[PDB]
Amino acid sequence: NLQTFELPTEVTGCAADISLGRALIQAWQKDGIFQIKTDSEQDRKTQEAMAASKQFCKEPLTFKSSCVSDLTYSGYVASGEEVTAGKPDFPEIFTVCKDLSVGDQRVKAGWPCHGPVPWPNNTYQKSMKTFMEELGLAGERLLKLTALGFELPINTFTDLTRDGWHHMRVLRFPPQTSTLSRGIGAHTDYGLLVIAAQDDVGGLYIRPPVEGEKRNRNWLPGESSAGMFEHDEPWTFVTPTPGVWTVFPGDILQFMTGGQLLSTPHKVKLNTRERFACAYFHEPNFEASAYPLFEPSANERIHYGEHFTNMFMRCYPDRITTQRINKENRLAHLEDLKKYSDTRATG
Ligand SMILES: NC(=[NH2+])NCCC[C@H](N)C(N)=O
Ligand SMILES: O=C(O)CCC(=O)C(=O)O
Ligand SMILES: [Mn+2]
Repeated sequence: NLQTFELPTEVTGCAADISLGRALIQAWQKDGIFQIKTDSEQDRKTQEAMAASKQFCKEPLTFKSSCVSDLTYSGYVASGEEVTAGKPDFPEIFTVCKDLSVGDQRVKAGWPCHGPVPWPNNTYQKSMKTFMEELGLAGERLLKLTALGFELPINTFTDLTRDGWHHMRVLRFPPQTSTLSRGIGAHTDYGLLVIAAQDDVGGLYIRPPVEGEKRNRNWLPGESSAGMFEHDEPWTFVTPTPGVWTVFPGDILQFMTGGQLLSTPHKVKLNTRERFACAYFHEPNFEASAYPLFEPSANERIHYGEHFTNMFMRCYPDRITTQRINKENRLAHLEDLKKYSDTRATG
């Protein structure tokens, strides 16, 4: 039975906010996840996104597959195209990353992963942008509350999310048609928070913290979390519930908190009906470096954009986006922009 919280519209640092932050942390530490109650506008925007997704997925595969970019990972992923732990995943996906035209300086400079979303049409665009604006407001509330719960300055995490690399996976899982029930293999997501919505069908499972269990640090190339614990209990079924979004930590929160929070492992099983879901990632700025909050003498850092880029390359080894990164050596520029950027987001 997951906890459900209603968040205040604004987080100011009053005693109630600090208390709520404590409760959110405790719920993550016990269950790995909690629910936040949605209001009528949050719910309306969620349902309109789900409807736009259903309409897009009915389009011919050739059209859907045309919604791709060799500059950004935004756009369509066919069923069986994404790889997790060396195995194909089943959903068809539309990924929405920061929507930057070729007029944006970062795109002109060839920064990896920067470019325009290949929207299927302008009504889908509007529905997703409106939904993501609402999701971002919730992400910011959550980050202020989390800082307060850890007795940190209220802006500790939001100082890293200005022009944050927020993105979303808009998913349709097919019904199970073969002996394979795997929708998406076990994995952790990459940023600060994951805020997710699902329809009535059901299929998401999450792994709570387990006392004494070692957790891989998925930001390290020798400790990928993909596939870990796939067939070992415990896995908590996330029961579809009207009027909520779920929230769990990603890799950056695990790193920054030194494991006081864990990036929640999760997986999806195919059901007897198709299943629509949306997973939103509230992320640092592409140029931000995460740091350990509770060990100021520690030298380890995560350059967020580098983590994102490495992850998407491992998800999509053969996508035109990955090919162009390799061809133009755009990972090198990612090392360069660490020291010669002009965006003023850092330094
Ligand atoms: N958040 C994503 N882009 N994908 C989530 C699934 C796991 C991913 N294929 C992996 N190997 O980490
Ligand atoms: O299908 C879901 O409910 C979550 C999917 C997910 O974890 C992802 O797309 O990263
Ligand atoms: Mn995920």
